[PDB]
Amino acid sequence: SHMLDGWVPWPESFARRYRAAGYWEGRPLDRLLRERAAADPDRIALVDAAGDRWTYAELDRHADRQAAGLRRLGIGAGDRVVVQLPNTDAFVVLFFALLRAGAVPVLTLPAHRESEIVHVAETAGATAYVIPDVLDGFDHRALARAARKAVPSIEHVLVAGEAAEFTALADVDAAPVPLAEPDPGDVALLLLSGGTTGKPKLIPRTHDDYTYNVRASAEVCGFDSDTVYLVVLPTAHNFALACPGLLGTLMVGGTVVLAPTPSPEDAFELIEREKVTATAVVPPVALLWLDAVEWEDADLSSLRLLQVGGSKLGAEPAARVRPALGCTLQQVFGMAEGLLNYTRLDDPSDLVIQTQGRPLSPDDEIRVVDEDGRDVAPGETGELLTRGPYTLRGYYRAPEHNARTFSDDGFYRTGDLVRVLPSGHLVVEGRAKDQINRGGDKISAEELENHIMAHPGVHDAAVVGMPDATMGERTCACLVPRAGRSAPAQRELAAFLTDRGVAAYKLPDRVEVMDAFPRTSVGKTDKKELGRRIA
Ligand SMILES: Nc1ncnc2c1ncn2[C@@H]1O[C@H](COP(=O)(O)O)[C@@H](O)[C@H]1O
Repeated sequence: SHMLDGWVPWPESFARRYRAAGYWEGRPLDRLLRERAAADPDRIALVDAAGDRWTYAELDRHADRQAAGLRRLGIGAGDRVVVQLPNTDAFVVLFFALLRAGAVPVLTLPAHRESEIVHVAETAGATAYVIPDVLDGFDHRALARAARKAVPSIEHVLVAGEAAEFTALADVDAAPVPLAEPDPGDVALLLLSGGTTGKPKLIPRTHDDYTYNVRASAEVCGFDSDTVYLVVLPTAHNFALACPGLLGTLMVGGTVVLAPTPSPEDAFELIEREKVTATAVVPPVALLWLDAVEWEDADLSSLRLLQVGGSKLGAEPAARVRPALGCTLQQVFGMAEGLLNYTRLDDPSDLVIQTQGRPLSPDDEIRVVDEDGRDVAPGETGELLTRGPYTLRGYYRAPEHNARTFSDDGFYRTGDLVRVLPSGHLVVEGRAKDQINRGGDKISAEELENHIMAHPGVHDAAVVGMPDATMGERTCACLVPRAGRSAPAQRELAAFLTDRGVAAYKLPDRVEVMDAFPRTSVGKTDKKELGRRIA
């Protein structure tokens, strides 16, 4: 029996082993804050970009007051809440307040627009939506009005800022009240996957498996009470939230420092000002920082650990990290779906430069299979399948995609092409999944194609990746025009997609027009050939 339907729990035999092995410790996710504020109440837990800071005891108390305020509004006990917030202290307090109210955060990114928000609010049956007022020039309150129009279940909008006709997140406050703990085997939160189908997909993560994710990652990355972790990626991104991210920093009693952007102007000042020891970035930001140190004067000496993940970091810039930035590189090949691969902090430099790490857990299980689903010879390239104590057995409320994406014995098909080396380290070699990886941002080709084909000058669309030296892939939209009509150019299509509510990172970099698509025998559009036909 579970608070939430729509997800796929682990078979009992596996759950017993993970509990026996100490992975699943039986504590709700919010307890990592409760426990740390009990042991170290006066340590500095969180610093924002303005220099304001909060102790563990202050964070813990404020999460209790906001949880009490959430219950006064009728939000708790299994209700799904879409959270779209920037890297501010407001996100951190709300995350734990939602957990302690019994609500299930549905974490979205500030870049997401109407199509993503409506779909995940509609899938989750969300009853509340948390937004900023204006962020990066965009009024999210307008988006929250469109969302309430399309999703009647949304009864409350909480605004971090000028709430307009909605509720101000700062007024969600009340005298703490006894609140029961959730079952640690229940879903704790729902993450977004970029996905590979026509609609984004929600990832259920339980208290037990997400606490393990955080705890085990913190151990592998050497996170301790002397760690000062700079949150450069969005707080709601799995990498910056839990690998080990801010949750690992708070669990071990370190200091979380929130960066408003990854620009050297913002990040280098915070690293010097707060003596940041660890941070995580995607390869395009790594390249930028590696460049910027030759004209920035900031003292970055306090840096000890640079995690780089989301897409593959090249061997040449990876070798540059110690000379240029004076810190240890750690390559992280992970996914919101679960499996994390880490290079170890004292791995030989050869393996930090050339590989994307090895699995986090002793009980992460790895298969590498060919196109016939058969295991490959050792060291050959094939598709990575994985099963383990923090990898999901199914997406939330997605039974048709679950039937395609997990094997009968519960192996998740990652869609990544890898080699496994004799030491156990993986090298990422490519992708099988139809998803473009644009600087770490994931674009489901089928979702984008459906959006584009809605344009009246478009009959058919095939979205193809293009190699890019600093972003990895860019997005090409290959179009068949609507009969007797002219297909749009790049800027017009971009404006169409933005008004439709498509996130900005999914807008095509290039448009190619053609009368027909290359098809394989079997009849599917040949995207390997499109990659050849187009440029
Ligand atoms: N270090 C890395 N190298 C190459 N690809 C990566 C790496 N980390 C993550 N990915 C890709 O990102 C996907 C999941 O990303 P996300 O769910 O956004 O964390 C994986 O399945 C890989 O395709």
